[PDB]
Amino acid sequence: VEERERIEKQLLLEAERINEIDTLAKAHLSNHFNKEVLLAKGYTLKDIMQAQRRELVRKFVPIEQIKAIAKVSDISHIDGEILEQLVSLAKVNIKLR
Amino acid sequence: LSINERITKELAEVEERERIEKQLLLEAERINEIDTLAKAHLSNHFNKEVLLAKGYTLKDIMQAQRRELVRKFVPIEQIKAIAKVSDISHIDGEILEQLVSLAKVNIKLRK
Amino acid sequence: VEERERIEKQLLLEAERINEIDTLAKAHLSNHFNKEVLLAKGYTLKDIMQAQRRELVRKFVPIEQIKAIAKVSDISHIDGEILEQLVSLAKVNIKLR
Amino acid sequence: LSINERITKELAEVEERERIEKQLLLEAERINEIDTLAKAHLSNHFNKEVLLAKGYTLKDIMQAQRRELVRKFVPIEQIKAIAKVSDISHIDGEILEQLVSLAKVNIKLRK
Amino acid sequence: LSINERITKELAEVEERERIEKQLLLEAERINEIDTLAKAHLSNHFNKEVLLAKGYTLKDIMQAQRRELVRKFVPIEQIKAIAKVSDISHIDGEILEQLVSLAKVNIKLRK
Amino acid sequence: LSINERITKELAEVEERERIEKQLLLEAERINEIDTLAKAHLSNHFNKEVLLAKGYTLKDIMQAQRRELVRKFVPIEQIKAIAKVSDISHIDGEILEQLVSLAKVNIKLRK
Repeated sequence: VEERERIEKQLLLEAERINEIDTLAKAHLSNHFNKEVLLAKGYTLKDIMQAQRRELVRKFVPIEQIKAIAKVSDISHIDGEILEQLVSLAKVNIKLR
Repeated sequence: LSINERITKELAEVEERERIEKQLLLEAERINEIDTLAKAHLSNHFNKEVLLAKGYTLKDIMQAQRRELVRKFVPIEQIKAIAKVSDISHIDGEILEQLVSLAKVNIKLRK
Repeated sequence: VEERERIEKQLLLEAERINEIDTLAKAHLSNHFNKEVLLAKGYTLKDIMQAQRRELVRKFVPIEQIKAIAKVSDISHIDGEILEQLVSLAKVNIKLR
Repeated sequence: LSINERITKELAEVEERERIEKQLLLEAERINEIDTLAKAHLSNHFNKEVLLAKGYTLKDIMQAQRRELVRKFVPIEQIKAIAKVSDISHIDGEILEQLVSLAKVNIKLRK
Repeated sequence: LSINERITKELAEVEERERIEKQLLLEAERINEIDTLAKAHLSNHFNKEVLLAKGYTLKDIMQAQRRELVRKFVPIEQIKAIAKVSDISHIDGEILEQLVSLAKVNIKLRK
Repeated sequence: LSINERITKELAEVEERERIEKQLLLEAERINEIDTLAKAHLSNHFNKEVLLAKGYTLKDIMQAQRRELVRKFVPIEQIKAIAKVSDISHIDGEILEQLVSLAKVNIKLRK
């Protein structure tokens, strides 16, 4: 049952990450990308989170840094470790902002 | 071995040689970019001649210049974000390539 | 895989040599012998590099050294490490120039 | 032709061997300098003549003279710190060259 | 693979791990010596905390402290004759170990 | 054998003797060129008479004269471009021929 306990630990970790991302995105980007309206438009939870992350990058991380770390100007398909780097860069930019 | 096999082998060999040629051009461009960045933004102590005299491989010279450019231009929080850590002691590689693209971005915005 | 690693090392070495040759040839000879226009005219990369080297010899290395060290006045067919000697002499000439 | 340039490479390698001959000559000069150090700072019993009579190789004579000079001039604290060990009996080599350099410095400052 | 081969492989593995452990302990003691020398003989501005904040590797901190200690204690003639040059900026290594040993005994004789 | 075997043998023997004669003429021209160069550009102490009295082979005389001519005319900026090191004390052959050709060019442009 400790396997399920650790699974629940990881669930709590990603839930906290999602909550933090949503809380900062609501105050930073817009309310058009709210979880409720995105779900109504028909996007899965992970798709909503990654779209919010990409918007956070496009807001805080300027497009030059975007293409610098993402190695491609379009964040449409860079998702993964590069996307995590970019969202941490967005966190850094808002920290220094 | 029929004619279709002969032609496809010949074209595959030609395309492989052309791809190797493109790789040579890309590596030449990388060398030019590293030399220009080292001459423009980094100190004379990190020159290829003195590094080779100290006994470092060419790739080691490239990654050392890249790391110095990242530390000079890329702020430490940006490093903690992209590299996911502060220390660039062993971060050399494609993450370092992203970080040096960031360094060139920083010099473009700094000019 | 270390065989392919050393092959890539040799690729890097020749790429660096091509870089040095190009960075001096563009500023020394002309824009007519640019890599793009030569490729459009239809010359392979090795042919382009050897033609540029021969032009470098014809610009810096004097004809007496061409007909004495390389034994032929025409650099059209002398290619090899004799061409290496000629381009080294051209490097010395441009260094003293 | 290809033969001309390959023979050029051959004689360039001969030229490198000539440089090896020069560095051999430089090593011989270092040998005579160590001999002068041994005469100036060590007992007559450690002379090359008596050591050869006892039957020791020339390199053995040089390393014995170097070890004795290090023990005489370089204090044992530096000796221990440098060799990472107190004993010099198995420290012949580049570390020994560094130690005899330190001994030369010690006699220079002593004078 | 016979019994003797098994025993020799096991013994070699054990000895290798023991040597690695000894190397770790030696690095520990080296970190000690750098820390104590920096605290006792060098200014607060060269502390590991502030140097790491400025963004220097641990090895860079160690060699910088060593070079500063050598300049502070070891005289310039001694430097010029040990390292064969006045500048210590490119003498990190075994010769740096020699200069820092000379400083270590210099402070002992100063006391 | 049919007569065609000698139609090639008879001609081969004559051609071999003709090539040997041409080689003898080439050697004579080489000796004449060495004599002229030694008389014109090198000191009297390097004359064939005094060198033979000191007991050196004719080929040794030729290579010594060539080496002295190379050192006198060809500067190090080409000696290290062809032989790759400055001195040619033990170096002669194809690089020596290239260097004496370069020295002939050098004296021609000097005049």
